[PDB]
Amino acid sequence: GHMFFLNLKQINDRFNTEFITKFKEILESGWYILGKQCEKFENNFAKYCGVKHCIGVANGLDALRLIIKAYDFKENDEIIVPANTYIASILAITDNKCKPILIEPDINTYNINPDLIEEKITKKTKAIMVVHLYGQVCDMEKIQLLANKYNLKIIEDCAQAHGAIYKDKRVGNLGDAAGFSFYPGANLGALGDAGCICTNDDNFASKIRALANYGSHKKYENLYTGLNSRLDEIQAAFLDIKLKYLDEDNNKRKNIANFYLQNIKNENIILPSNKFDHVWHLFVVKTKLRDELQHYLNNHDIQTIIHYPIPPHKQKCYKDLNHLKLPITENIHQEVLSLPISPTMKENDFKKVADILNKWKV
Amino acid sequence: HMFFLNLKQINDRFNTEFITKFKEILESGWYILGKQCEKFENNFAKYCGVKHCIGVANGLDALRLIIKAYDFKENDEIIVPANTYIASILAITDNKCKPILIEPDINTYNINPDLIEEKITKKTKAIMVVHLYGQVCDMEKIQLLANKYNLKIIEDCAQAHGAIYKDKRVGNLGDAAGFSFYPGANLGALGDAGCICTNDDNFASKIRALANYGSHKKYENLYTGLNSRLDEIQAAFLDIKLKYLDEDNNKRKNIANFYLQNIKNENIILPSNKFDHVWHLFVVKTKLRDELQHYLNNHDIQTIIHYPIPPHKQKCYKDLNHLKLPITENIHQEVLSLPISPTMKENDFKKVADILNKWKV
Ligand SMILES: Cc1ncc(COP(=O)(O)O)c(/C=N/[C@@H]2[C@@H](O)[C@@H](OP(=O)(O)OP(=O)(O)OC[C@H]3O[C@@H](n4cc(C)c(=O)[nH]c4=O)C[C@@H]3O)O[C@H](C)[C@H]2O)c1O
Ligand SMILES: Cc1ncc(COP(=O)(O)O)c(/C=N/[C@@H]2[C@@H](O)[C@@H](OP(=O)(O)OP(=O)(O)OC[C@H]3O[C@@H](n4cc(C)c(=O)[nH]c4=O)C[C@@H]3O)O[C@H](C)[C@H]2O)c1O
Ligand SMILES: [Cl-]
Ligand code: NA
Repeated sequence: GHMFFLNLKQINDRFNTEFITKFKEILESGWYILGKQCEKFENNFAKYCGVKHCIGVANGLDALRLIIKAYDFKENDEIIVPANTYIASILAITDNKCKPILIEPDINTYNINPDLIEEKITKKTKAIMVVHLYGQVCDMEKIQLLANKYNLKIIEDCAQAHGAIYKDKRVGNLGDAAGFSFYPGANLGALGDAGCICTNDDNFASKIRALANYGSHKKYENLYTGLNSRLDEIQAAFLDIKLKYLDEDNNKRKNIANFYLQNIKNENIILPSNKFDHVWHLFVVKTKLRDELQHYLNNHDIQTIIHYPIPPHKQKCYKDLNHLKLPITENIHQEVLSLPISPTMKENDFKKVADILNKWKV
Repeated sequence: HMFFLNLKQINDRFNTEFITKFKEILESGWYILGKQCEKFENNFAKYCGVKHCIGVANGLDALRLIIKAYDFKENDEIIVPANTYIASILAITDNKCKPILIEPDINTYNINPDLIEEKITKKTKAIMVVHLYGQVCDMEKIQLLANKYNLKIIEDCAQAHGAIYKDKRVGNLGDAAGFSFYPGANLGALGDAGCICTNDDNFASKIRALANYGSHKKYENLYTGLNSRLDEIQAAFLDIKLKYLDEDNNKRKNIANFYLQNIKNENIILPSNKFDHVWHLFVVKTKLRDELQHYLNNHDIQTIIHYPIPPHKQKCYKDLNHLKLPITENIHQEVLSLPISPTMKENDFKKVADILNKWKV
């Protein structure tokens, strides 16, 4: 009777018979890499997102690295990016020897404040990486206009936001290219590492396929210096099984999130009231007594994880960014904690979380 | 047709254990960095006779991460065979190091140790040896050069799982080793897979971190790392098959001996095994290579070339295209790989040799 932050066994148990059937199918095929399962999943995910092309790759960090690589930007080219995202977003930029330009989020969305972007555009700016953090779509309209004004690419980091909708389009189809994680804890999660890239652009999709296959378009030839970043047939099959339920799963997460938003009332806690569509990958509360809170919940047998306690600019791997004054970002990092949420989470369990938080006197 | 490498035949031996372990993983609810990875790494370490194994995502990553971990300066030089698979070279260029390409010995298909020293400079930091097609490289002189010049030895073991040199396995012949477990490798996964082996405690720890976003500890990033991990599922399939690896290699040894004792065609140069050879690939050499591939295909025998375009001649490496590497070039024009796999049937290998003997040009 410890309540786990995210019980993947529970989430995945509904599909066990299907997983096994597809695994046996793959065994029958004797094809485990770049086969029918990958094609099939790609086609179905591209349809889900409303895009022309989907390329399965190895994980969500590789998805962003590849996208950036394929644009073939110059050394020290600038990519604008929220300061409060998960570090992988920044790793993708610096791996490619681009310079990240870190922008404060809006305190009431946790996503990049669009009104703070233009002042930081320079003649070296080549792209804006938006991140739909925690499951909430970014307010894209201003960002798309800005990108057009200054001839910049929009790269969406969709790792946290599978299926969210801005006005008339899905996340994934709000920019020039989109990277997804299908890490097992994602809203659409694999049974292993996995990711993809989405795009409408024919040439970019062909370049990405090559770049993810050693740089080889054609057996024996390497047009580019590429890398090995592929989505295994088995993970593709698992993903495709689960994709048929993703809209349903997300709406169920919405139901749970709305219960929390409506039932948790504590002067010590700021709830993540959404300003745009939110698929609630993470249900993030904010409190001045965050470490006290995590211990309190642990004492009542409720497991929590912080997303996140150290922001990228303050990591030891980025000592050249440590000086940056980003107080909204820093404050968020000091105050946030994520509460358990999943599409299969039991009523007793979410009822318990709300009740226990309401009783909390700090 | 006869397939070049029939992975269904190779993997069928293990279906019931694969499905059992798959179900075990499902029951565990854990798919990344769990007990299956730990177990496989511990066993593969024991198998190579090394202290540490780090499961990573594929053989290129394995090499990229070893070089990344050394923290070489831009344009630092890495000595490497000119005739290896391009991924060996990609690992070096990805790290902004300069590949210094050395001709192989025609009698080994491996880097000629006698051609190394003359290419060492103040910028040389490493030698990447490749144990090509399954044969261990003649390390005696390479180790002496590495000691003399304070160079790292990086082994690319993607084609030579389990090969032996003196008292040691490939993987334990240098500072650090990368392996592929791509499904066609002598130990193959059902998906992309790799590992790194080393004896150095600090380096092993650094590699773990660098392959997990640069994080040693949850929430913290010491290094600007990558995501390159060996899935639980794959680790489990690997560990099931590892118990049969020496047996599988010996089955290859048998087929290669059949070929060697039975193919007698003046148009074909057969491979030799000067040192231990696990025969990942059984590479013949002819001036009429395209002709032979087509002839074999007419006779329902599938073959692949390893390889027909060398790294320096590739479009991606335009700045290398002018390099004069005639031994490597001639090998690329003339080599063809024959079907060999541990489960290959007697009638199939007999047919390959009979058909080669009948090739009359
Ligand atoms: C904005 C953004 N961009 C790019 C990326 C990069 O994508 P990637 O390369 O695919 O990681 C991320 C990754 N983002 C996530 C990141 O948010 C973080 O998430 P986390 O919630 O801290 O992850 P976790 O604690 O490992 O797992 C969450 C829960 O799930 C349980 N679990 C987990 C596993 C693996 C299991 O097998 N069984 C379980 O029961 C344990 C936990 O309760 O770390 C991950 C490793 C990244 O993939 C991102 O947020
Ligand atoms: C020295 C050296 N260093 C680093 C590396 C990099 O390692 P990596 O990143 O793990 O690839 C290699 C890779 N080396 C190999 C390289 O030699 C080459 O091998 P190849 O024999 O041309 O490979 P292939 O034709 O894709 O597969 C071989 C046969 O297996 C059949 N098959 C294959 C698959 C995937 C399947 O699912 N089912 C099948 O039935 C088809 C073919 O008949 O290309 C591969 C992609 C690399 O992993 C190397 O040789
Ligand atoms: Cl004929
Ligand atoms: Na993988």
